[PDB]
Amino acid sequence: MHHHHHHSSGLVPRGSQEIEAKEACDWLRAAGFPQYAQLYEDSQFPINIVAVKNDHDFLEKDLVEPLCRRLNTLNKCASMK
Repeated sequence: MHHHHHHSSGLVPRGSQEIEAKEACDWLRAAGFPQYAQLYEDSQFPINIVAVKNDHDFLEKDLVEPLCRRLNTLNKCASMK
């Protein structure tokens, strides 16, 4: 394994954040946790995410990961700048 071995990944958030936002909240309900989204409308989205994914979200680990994506996504768009 030569030193020329790695896996980089760019980042393009600022853009689809719009469609991602509406989905993020509309996804939490489809994922099985409509309790979270309910916060979006309240704007209480930005908060200790990590402590949240643990707080309630405990069903399926594959459902915990994406949960950090939407929350982390809206948590930014929920700032209304």
